[PDB]
Amino acid sequence: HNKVRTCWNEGRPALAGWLQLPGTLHAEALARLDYDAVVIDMQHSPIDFGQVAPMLIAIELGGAEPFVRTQVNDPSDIMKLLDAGAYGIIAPMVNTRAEAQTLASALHYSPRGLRSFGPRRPSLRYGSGYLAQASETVVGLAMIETREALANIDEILSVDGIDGVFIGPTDLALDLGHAPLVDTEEAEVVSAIAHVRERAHAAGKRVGIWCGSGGFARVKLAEGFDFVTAAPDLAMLSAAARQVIADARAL
Amino acid sequence: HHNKVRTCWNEGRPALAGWLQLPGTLHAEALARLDYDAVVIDMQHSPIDFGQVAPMLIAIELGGAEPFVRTQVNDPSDIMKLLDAGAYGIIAPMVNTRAEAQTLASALHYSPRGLRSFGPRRPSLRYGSGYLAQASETVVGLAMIETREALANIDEILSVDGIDGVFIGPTDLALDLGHAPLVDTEEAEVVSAIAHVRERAHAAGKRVGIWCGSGGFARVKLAEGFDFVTAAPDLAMLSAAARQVIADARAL
Amino acid sequence: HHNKVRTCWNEGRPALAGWLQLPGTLHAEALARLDYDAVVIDMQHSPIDFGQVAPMLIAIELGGAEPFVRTQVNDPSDIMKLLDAGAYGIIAPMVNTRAEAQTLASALHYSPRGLRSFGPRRPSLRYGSGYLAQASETVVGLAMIETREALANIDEILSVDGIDGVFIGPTDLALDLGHAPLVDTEEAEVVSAIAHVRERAHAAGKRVGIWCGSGGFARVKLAEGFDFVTAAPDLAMLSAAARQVIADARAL
Amino acid sequence: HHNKVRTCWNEGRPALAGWLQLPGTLHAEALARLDYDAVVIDMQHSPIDFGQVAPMLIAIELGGAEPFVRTQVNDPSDIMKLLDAGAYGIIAPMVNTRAEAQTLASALHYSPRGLRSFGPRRPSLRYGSGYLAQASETVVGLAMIETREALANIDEILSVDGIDGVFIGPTDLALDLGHAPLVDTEEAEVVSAIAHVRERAHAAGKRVGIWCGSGGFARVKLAEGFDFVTAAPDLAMLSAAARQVIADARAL
Amino acid sequence: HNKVRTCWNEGRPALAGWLQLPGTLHAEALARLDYDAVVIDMQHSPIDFGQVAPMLIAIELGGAEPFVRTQVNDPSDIMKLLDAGAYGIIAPMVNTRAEAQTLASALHYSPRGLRSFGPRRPSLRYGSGYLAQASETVVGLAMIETREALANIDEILSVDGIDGVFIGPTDLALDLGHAPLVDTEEAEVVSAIAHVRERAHAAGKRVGIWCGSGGFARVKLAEGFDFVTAAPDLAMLSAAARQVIADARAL
Amino acid sequence: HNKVRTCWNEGRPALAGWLQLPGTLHAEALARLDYDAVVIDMQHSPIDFGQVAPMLIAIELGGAEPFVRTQVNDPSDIMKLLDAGAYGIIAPMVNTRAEAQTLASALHYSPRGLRSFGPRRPSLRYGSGYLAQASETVVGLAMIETREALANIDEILSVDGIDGVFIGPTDLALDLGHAPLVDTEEAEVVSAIAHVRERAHAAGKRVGIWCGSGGFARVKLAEGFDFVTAAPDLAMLSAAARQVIADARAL
Ligand SMILES: [K+]
Ligand SMILES: [K+]
Ligand SMILES: [K+]
Ligand SMILES: [K+]
Ligand SMILES: [K+]
Ligand SMILES: [K+]
Ligand SMILES: [Mg+2]
Ligand SMILES: [Mg+2]
Ligand SMILES: [Mg+2]
Ligand SMILES: [Mg+2]
Ligand SMILES: [Mg+2]
Ligand SMILES: [Mg+2]
Repeated sequence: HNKVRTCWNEGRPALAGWLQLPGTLHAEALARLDYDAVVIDMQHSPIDFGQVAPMLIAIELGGAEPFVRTQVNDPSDIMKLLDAGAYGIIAPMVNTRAEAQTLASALHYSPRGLRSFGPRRPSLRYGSGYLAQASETVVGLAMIETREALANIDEILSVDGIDGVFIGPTDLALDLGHAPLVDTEEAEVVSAIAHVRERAHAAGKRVGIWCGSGGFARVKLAEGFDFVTAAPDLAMLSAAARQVIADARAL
Repeated sequence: HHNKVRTCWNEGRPALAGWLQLPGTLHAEALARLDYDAVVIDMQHSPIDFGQVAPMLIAIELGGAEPFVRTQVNDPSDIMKLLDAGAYGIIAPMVNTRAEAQTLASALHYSPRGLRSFGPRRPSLRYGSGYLAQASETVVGLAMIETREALANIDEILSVDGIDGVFIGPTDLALDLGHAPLVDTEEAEVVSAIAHVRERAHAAGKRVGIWCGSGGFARVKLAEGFDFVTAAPDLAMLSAAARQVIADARAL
Repeated sequence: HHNKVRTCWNEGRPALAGWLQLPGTLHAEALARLDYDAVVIDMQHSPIDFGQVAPMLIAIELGGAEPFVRTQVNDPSDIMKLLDAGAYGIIAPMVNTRAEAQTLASALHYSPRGLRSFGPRRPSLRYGSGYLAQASETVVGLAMIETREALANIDEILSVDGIDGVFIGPTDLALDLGHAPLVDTEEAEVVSAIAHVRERAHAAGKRVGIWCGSGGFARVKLAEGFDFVTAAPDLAMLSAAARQVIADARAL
Repeated sequence: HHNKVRTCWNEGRPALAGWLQLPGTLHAEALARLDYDAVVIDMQHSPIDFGQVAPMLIAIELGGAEPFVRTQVNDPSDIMKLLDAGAYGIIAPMVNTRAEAQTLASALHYSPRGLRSFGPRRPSLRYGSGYLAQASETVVGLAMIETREALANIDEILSVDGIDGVFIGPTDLALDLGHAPLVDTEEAEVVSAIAHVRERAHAAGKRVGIWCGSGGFARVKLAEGFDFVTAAPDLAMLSAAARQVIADARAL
Repeated sequence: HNKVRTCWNEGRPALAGWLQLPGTLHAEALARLDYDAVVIDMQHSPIDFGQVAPMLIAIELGGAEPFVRTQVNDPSDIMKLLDAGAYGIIAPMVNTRAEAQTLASALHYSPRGLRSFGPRRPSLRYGSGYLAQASETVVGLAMIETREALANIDEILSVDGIDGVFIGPTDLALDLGHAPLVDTEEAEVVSAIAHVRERAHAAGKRVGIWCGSGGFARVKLAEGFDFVTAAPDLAMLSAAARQVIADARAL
Repeated sequence: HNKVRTCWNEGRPALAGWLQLPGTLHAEALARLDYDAVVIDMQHSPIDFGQVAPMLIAIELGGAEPFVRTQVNDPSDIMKLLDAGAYGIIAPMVNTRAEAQTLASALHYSPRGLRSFGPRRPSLRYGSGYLAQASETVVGLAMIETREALANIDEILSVDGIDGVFIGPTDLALDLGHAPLVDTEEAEVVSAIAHVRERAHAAGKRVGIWCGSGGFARVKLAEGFDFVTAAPDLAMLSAAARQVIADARAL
């Protein structure tokens, strides 16, 4: 019933949207497109809890799995989102095994984790048998965005209770001393990205990546990424508007 | 210290404006910073209420376009509250008669020209001490022409001194004339009606605006001499962009 | 891809609906998931404004009931904005005359049947490409009967083709007829008036709905042949539940 | 269990009220705790919408002043929704004729005295079981006098039984009479008009209120026998205070 | 003037409501019933700071003491709630003495704690003499919800500056390997609950518990609990609606 | 382009407003007065992220630099505010060198700090060359509010990446065992304030202070403070209303 986990169990990757603009209308509209999930970015956006909550509902209604890229790897924040019906969590700046364990701790009820019990919205979706299936209903990915996370990749990938990792390639490029360019060709960054993917797959884990274009996303899917996001709502909208203006003004 | 759309017109040039149906300030500012002279916030065919429009007006102004609003109804008190919150252009629906156009005009001007109530919370901050002496010029007012009746009454509507002109809604006009509600309709009867409105507006010395769903249609409308052209709704542009990103991502 | 209330009616069955005066999405979804065919959001006798109703409509739809709204006033532009936000049933207050019923009908249907403005942001997402061809059937419209005058004019109100029928508000009817504003009033004159409205509605081939404050009163109204029965307000049910929990907790 | 303004009047004393154009509950409560009998929330010349006014009413009540609202328009349904949200005084704009005053009165009283719709969500909590039997007395209603026409029609407006009296807006009156829209205007023709309204109100046994922009002007209006005096807007007081703090901070 | 502390000082327990639904109208309505306090749940609900703030006002107006069960035992979050007029704090997942000390630190101004000074709403309620009485105006309870908290109960109860503990019995049952059933009869959970109560009372501290029914709440009051909550708004409303539907449909 | 840094570079202090009331209208109105910056207080106020976000826009439009005094010295909170267009950060309760380093870490992109990249609003203000100038576009001040911070002042002032310190004199007075009086004359508090200023200036750093009146602010400017705030909106408004009432009532 988690649409991303269904993709994976059926041998296919998932393609997901990425929202930095608050509100329910575009969230539902994009969810109804051929995205398997839609990620709401609570880090690099003005989207707070009050605004994310109805967006989760709208995405679920539209027929994509609602995901959140959180502001921080904080257990209580993550738990509140889970209980509000976030069914995927992408936690930024997971740099060590212990930080990955902190992420895992939030995603599972005791004995596997320490998630606090009060599943307001998942109990409506899944019913009274939710507890037994709860861990499978949520996808959890630790972000790999720093030199330190790269160095600790195998120790992060060893953590039970996380599905895998999600590469933040602009932050990773910046931490490597390069420009935080979307969809970069910088050879060292491209190499590090491929390394993380290879390590994740060798560990039997999933790997995702953030993309700024459909063409780059196609390549990432071909390279074997399990979870590919493309492209941020604001960037797509701004580019579309610039083109409309150029067309109208005959430029 | 000038309405950017009126400045376009004073230079003999049209204005090009954006069109928002998505609430929020971030895309509003981002689009205002583009080569749009104005950005219209649609409070009719959207979920944008007053609470959400208010910060959007601020964001558009900061971004450097003139904040406009297409209201849900031609109601004087709603329009006045928007003016005092820093809407500097008003596009009012269902202006089908001279009297309805007079009702629009009444809201846009202080006495004796109109009956606008006094308390210009935000325009006084933008324009400072010089505001009241130029208040009417700081606002653009356009009556929507979107029905058979408005088309029949176009000359009487255009005779109303206190409106800058009219704003055509082609899809609703098409639907009210018995045709499909197409985006950027080119239904022959609708095309003729639109051409008639443009001709009558310029005969009357008034401005004529038109809603567009694409850059290409906007280009034609600008070439046809329209004074105010909107293109294209944020939601439509975003949905089409996402559909294309998906198609490219999933391509062989 | 169907209005759940109209489906009930097409099967010769009544619809039972919830009634919300508390803003927020969580109880809206929870109650929609119960054996309610619709959930009405009361925008009149509540603090629920447009900003708060919008996400509630989404939550009710997700929960699997038809989202309805009892508006604060029979105003076409307010009603249209709700339709485009995904309200699929409208209950409009103070429909006291045929002309007021025509005003309600005008908002619910695209031309030529009505004058509904085009921009179906959310219904187009729910219904997809097939929307416009079935748009009128996707919405239920009920005129409230809550005054002496509406009672006198019931046949003229029911003659309006573009409304599904009427919705009785017994407490306001009682108050306007000179009686106490009781929840689930059984004041003899009010009982007779309500029976008259039901008979006239069915004589006219129209639907008749009624607001209820309890499950027991709703059961009787269903047995009397009402087509749409609401029971009972979230706030009233919650307050009564809490009072009983307290009494049980503090008992000897 | 009493309207604090009506209690002032029953003691033969005027009421002094605050005036808020800034949304939010914290200053609303803080100002209500001062020696104001009421605090008026301005929903016209402010960005305060229903969503934001609702918690402010609660905060003012907690602070110990009577919550009042100056509405954006004299619309019965808007007024009723505010009453049911715990507005206990209504100041309605643009009451220019007897019929408009009757429209205000209609919203403030249950049948048979008016047509107020029944569902007193918050007044029932404040007043308890005794509410309905005293409902009309719990609310104060004032028709705004802010135009030449209202001035001409003052006696007919004051003849309407279901309003407590009138509320003068001097700046708008000045502007509509052809003068500058000054805060606390003392333009001779305006001064005479205001004196006339006060005299006619007391001749009719009605209450007369007036908006003030300063404590000094309010003091004079109280001395002239006004029954309800507001002073001064939160925004204006705050901006002037900040300007003076800056001047003191930057002084030699 | 804190209505719960008045109950206690007068030899009686307090009975409190429990809100998971945001908004002011039911909050005031329930506060006007015979509840001494109303707890707003910011953990297992969609209630964020923006929505809790007016609810505190509404509860105070209705004549109950406004309490908050916070999302997390975080000092700065708690301080902001205190300054917004939360007059009771129930902090989840207090598992160690040090965590209880962190809770206490937020509830008292220096020298007793480190609460930052800027009491926007308490200064309106209490006036300029607020500082001298501030500690008494707030009730603070550490939640006992885990095996670890049970094990550390005496060390938690030793912390000056907290009034006592509040049992979270569904989380406690789950952490003990049982079902997170409301008002459970499971013998080990029932025993652990009684143990915490006994230890708290022996330490001269207060003990509260969360309940899902009036009948269970009656028993808890009889057993000597000082602070008893019953029952969550959403659960009461859902149950009421199900009964109305069954009655209407003749089922 | 940061108006405060321009003041400093031009040899003048900055005078700033201080908002505890949410909303955009007074924020813009005060920004248009002769304030160089306006600080939004997210600690001792009901202002959450959802309400601060439009206020930043309004202050920038009005022509003052938007600053925020955060609820807590938390890196991810600070980063989200920076990306929403907060161009000054005042972080409360910075008591140790390590806490000051945590503040600095949030204010600078790698390699100087660890700020995560996604500058939604600064990229609109500054354009694609933002990264190279990003550190200069933001002013960062650590608050000195406790005996511990006083004791550690030189170690705090040694931290690269913070501009200096901001004295919270009411909390400081309280932590010293005195009354939390605004603009206090208490000799020990006055001495400690002067000490912090002197140490900051000797270290080549900036020093700010919170004031409750224009007269005290004038003295602070004369004493050499680089960043002086005066006075809180709510306090100014309440005092103004009391005076209007006294005038009206002839008292
Ligand atoms: K989909
Ligand atoms: K522009
Ligand atoms: K259902
Ligand atoms: K008072
Ligand atoms: K009570
Ligand atoms: K300035
Ligand atoms: Mg990143
Ligand atoms: Mg006026
Ligand atoms: Mg239209
Ligand atoms: Mg009614
Ligand atoms: Mg728990
Ligand atoms: Mg401090």
